[PDB]
Amino acid sequence: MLSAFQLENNRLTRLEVEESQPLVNAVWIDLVEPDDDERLRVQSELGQSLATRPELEDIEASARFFEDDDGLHIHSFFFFEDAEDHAGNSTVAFTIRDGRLFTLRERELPAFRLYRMRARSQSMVDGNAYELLLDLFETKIEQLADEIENIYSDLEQLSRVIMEGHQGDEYDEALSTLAELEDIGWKVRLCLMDTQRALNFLVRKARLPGGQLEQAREILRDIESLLPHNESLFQKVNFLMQAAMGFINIEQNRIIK
Amino acid sequence: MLSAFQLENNRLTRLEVEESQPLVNAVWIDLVEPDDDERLRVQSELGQSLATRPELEDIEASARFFEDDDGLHIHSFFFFEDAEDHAGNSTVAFTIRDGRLFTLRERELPAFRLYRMRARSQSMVDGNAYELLLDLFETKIEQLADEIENIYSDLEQLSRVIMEGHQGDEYDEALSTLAELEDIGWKVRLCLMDTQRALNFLVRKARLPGGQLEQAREILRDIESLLPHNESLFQKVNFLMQAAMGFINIEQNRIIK
Amino acid sequence: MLSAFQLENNRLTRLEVEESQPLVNAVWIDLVEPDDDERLRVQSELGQSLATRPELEDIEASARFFEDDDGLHIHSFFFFEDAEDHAGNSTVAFTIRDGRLFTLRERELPAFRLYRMRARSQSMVDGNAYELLLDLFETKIEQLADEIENIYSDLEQLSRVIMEGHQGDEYDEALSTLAELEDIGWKVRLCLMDTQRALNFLVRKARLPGGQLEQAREILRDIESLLPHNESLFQKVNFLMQAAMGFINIEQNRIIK
Amino acid sequence: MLSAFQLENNRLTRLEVEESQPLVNAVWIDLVEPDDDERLRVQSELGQSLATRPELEDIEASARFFEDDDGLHIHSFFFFEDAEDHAGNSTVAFTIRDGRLFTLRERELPAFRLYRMRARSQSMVDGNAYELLLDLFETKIEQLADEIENIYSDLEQLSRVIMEGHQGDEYDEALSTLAELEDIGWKVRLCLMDTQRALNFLVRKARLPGGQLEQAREILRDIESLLPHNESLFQKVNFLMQAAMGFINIEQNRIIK
Amino acid sequence: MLSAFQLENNRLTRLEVEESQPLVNAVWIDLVEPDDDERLRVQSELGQSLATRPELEDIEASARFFEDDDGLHIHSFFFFEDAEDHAGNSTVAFTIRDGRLFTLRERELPAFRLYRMRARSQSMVDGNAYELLLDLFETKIEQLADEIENIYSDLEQLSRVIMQGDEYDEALSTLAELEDIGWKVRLCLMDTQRALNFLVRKARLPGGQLEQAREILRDIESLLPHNESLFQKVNFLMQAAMGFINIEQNRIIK
Ligand SMILES: [Mg+2]
Ligand SMILES: [Mg+2]
Ligand SMILES: [Mg+2]
Ligand SMILES: [Mg+2]
Ligand SMILES: [Mg+2]
Ligand SMILES: [Mg+2]
Repeated sequence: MLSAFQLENNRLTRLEVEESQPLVNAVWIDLVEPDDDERLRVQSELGQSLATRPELEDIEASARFFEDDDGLHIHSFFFFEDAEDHAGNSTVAFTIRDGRLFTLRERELPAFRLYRMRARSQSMVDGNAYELLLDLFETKIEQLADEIENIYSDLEQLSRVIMEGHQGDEYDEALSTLAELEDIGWKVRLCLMDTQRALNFLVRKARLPGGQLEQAREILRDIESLLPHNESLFQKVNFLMQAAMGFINIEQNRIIK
Repeated sequence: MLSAFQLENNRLTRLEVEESQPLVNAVWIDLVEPDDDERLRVQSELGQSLATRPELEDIEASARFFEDDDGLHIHSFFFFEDAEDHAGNSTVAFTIRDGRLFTLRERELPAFRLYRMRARSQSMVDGNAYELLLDLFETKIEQLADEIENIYSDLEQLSRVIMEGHQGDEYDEALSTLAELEDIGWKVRLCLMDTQRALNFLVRKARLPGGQLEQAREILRDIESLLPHNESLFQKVNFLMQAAMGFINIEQNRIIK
Repeated sequence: MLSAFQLENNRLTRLEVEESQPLVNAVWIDLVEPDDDERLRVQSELGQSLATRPELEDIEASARFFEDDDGLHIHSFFFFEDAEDHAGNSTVAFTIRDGRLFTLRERELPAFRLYRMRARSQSMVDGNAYELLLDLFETKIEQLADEIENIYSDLEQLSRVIMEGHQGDEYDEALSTLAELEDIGWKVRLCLMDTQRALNFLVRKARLPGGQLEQAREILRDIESLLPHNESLFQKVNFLMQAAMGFINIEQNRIIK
Repeated sequence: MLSAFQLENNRLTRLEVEESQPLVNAVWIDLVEPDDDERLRVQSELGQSLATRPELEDIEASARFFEDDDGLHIHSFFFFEDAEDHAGNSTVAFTIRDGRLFTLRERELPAFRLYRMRARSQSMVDGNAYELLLDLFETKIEQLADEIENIYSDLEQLSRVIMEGHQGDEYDEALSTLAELEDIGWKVRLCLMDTQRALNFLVRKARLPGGQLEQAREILRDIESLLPHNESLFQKVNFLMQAAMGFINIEQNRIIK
Repeated sequence: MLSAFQLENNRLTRLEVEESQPLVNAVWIDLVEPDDDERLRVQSELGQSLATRPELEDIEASARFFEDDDGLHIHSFFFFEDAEDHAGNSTVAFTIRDGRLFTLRERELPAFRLYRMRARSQSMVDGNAYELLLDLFETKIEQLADEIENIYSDLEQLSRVIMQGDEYDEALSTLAELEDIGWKVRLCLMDTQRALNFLVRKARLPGGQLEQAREILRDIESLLPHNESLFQKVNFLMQAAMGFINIEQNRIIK
């Protein structure tokens, strides 16, 4: 799946690619699960080699944040929910070269789907690959903050089930919920920590235009403010786990009598 | 619910608003669950758009602490107890523009009720929106310190109940109490951490008059001194939880014999 | 209970007060649970208002370490054991004004009782309110170190009971002891952390004579050296708790067979 | 087992040693479980004493990272899996002297086997003992990152077994798996922490050619980026352990009824 | 028990003290559980008052690392095993005054026995009280590292045991014994670290000694993390075992 976009008065406009062949006009090429036809197309029409599937699995800093003849690379985790409502992080490879952004990903993602909806009716400022990459990160952070906001309200409800329920039915269900919330928080944190590394890397490496620099700093400031929330949930979740076991042991004593 | 206040020799005096229409004389406009009539009134009489309900839910730094054409914004958690004695944090949107403070909130709050009682018979110093915002924060911290002081004495009593035990139904009751105290501490900490971000933001952003700057620093110094107390209570609470489970297991062994 | 002391060749000498009325000659006035007669006496004979009972309950920094027209104030936790051998921390309000020290406290305290015994036959160096305040702190630290030393030996003995006992009688008793030791350590730590704040405050605030400054630094160095011991005991205590539960579960399995 | 290598246009080429005796041409001598014949050979043909078996067991810094008349020594843990699929760390003694690298090890190791396979068809840059040592470390890190990547996917699967399963068969198996994953992470961390010390030592000690210095820094940057992942897995593992016990206690209550 | 040593070409040689009375020639006086005769002897023959029994119990920095008219004092924990193989830390009072080292201790200790064995047949470098004190510390650290090395291999074996029986009472006991050793090893390290930081700032240590002290500090910095790593493992194993016991209990009930 190849989509391509070009700039028209600081507005991202979707190029037609199946028909209008010239990719050279694009500022952003976005690949989703691309076949070897789409990869070869990008290879010949632009200069661009793209990361292979197994190289997006690598977690080492030097494998994720680096510069080479193929440009500036940032591999970042993006958060999503699979078909059965289970959280995950999918790695996305960002590459910037000759003022163009390339995004390569294994799947559809809510930050991208959201950015693209908005991009249809919203001007960029400086209008360049770096602003665009940071815009995708801004959107990612906005969505992680929503996730956290939801863990809070779910944990609030679940806290009351744990104080007020005693049946076994309500309690199997409670530990499962707790475990699902821990997992989301955990994945959210991986997502934040990685974005944070990525942004620190760019601040030191790219000659980011000054408008971009402030933007990146704003994003770093948001991450600094969400991480503590993450840690706060893990304390609550662990405490609730402990309390439940307490209630189960008390119940068991009742039963034995 | 719209209340408005004005200054008379550095004393906050309540304006009559249902009758005396001129709001322009007010230094502080305080809205509680305002209908669209009250919002429109503020909009036309002063320049002021106010945050919507869903924007007070956003927890990201950039959504809470920011400057724009509508002024300087600080969204801060305030602590309260709902009808059934369950702790919570309610977000309050502070806005300062043209030397006036606007507070927008979802509910009545004890810090506000307390500040207002005192404001009746107590002079301000410099007499301005920034002092006023910091006064509300001073008051908030004073109350969070009281909360913590109370968790201490409650935990002290509950500690003794747990050493006797010697179980039914003194022990169901003991874990419930523990769990209520953990939750208050937890919510107190969120409240402190957020006030701390807000105050760090203001120290860097507003041209705070020097009298205000010291005031802000004093409040930050207090938060620095309360956070450790918070962390201390979690250690105790977690240990007590562990001990109780110990006593329950010992009891269970007795029963089985 | 009002006692007063005066200096005679750098020696603190108890000046009889029921008879010899002139309090002006005293360097140190020490009140324990003073009635309104003793408070009024200090108020009229010296310039001195004294903190009320509820103000000694406040735990925020600005309520404990501050300067005002009534002088320099330090409120510090002191460690003690109540009638039923339960550890506690009692707040003592220190005030220095016009070269005189005022101590106000709710109860007898072992540091004070000890300092006073020694003061009968021991010269001070510079002979002033600040030295005197730091001497009381030195004594406090000496006693907290003794507490910790004792938690170690008690925990050593209890460690052996936990490996070698199996009866239920010996194990109720073991968890209780553990819980008692955790509580002492916990209260010791609060006592240290607070003294540490107090001393940091003085180092920056009072024009401490240079002999006093070194003294304060020595005390801070001691606290830096006791805090780690405190943290070490919590690890042990927690581990022992876990082991005991292990033994109880093993025992329970034996019983069921 | 003695292997030796020499440089030919920055390409490591395996010398024949059973036949072609001259070892003086080698840049790298690699010993695996060497007999006293192979040790004596290295001793006489080059100047080189080699660490004894018990000296590779010493874990203090001064025993692992040091310079002496026999050259520059680095003893580093390398990760492996024994015959029964149990993780372990084997110490390898690196020595550099007169532009030659000596590696002494107790066993075959996957980093070495991998480096050697690649070395057959891949040019070095500067072509020296220090580059070579850092290449082996680069390889080691690449493999530790693979390990961590695998703990993640295994923990992902195991997380779902723990939420969905009730049978005892699936749960014995689940704790065992958890315990195996904890042990790998644990050993991976020891391996990283030690490599980190080693590289910090070299950065301060060897006159590393500038191309090597950047290489070492790149490796340090990767370790800084993997350690947090390690800590993240322990939190998950510990939580899952707790949850499982919860489910077992719930099951036990069912059984008793 | 009074032993005394003197220097002969940078070699520590044991003086005869029951017979050859002159103590003034000694560089190192080592007392173990000394009676008031041996204390008075040191008091009169040299200038030296020695710490009392209860003052070696004090754990406050100011009670352990300090300078006064009786010289430079360092009280440090040393690791040992009592008669029933139970780990402990015994405080040793080091005092340096007029180029002489005094050690006062409650008991025999393996670092001291080891140092003395070696001191027979091994030259010192600069040959002074400060080198001698640091040599005793070097030896102490060498032994703590051995302890940790052993907790590792024991924990490795015990890990496998933990993956019906009488084997499980035994396993928790072993775990608890290993936790205790690690714990005591840490106390020993943390204290030595405080002592060495104190000396670096306080004594006019000759430059050869300064590097020596820094080497020792570097070793401690490298052992402490190992200590913390073992507690994580030990705590986890404890948790796992309880898991297995609960699973077993469920089997039984069925
Ligand atoms: Mg890889
Ligand atoms: Mg949102
Ligand atoms: Mg636990
Ligand atoms: Mg208060
Ligand atoms: Mg050794
Ligand atoms: Mg003492």
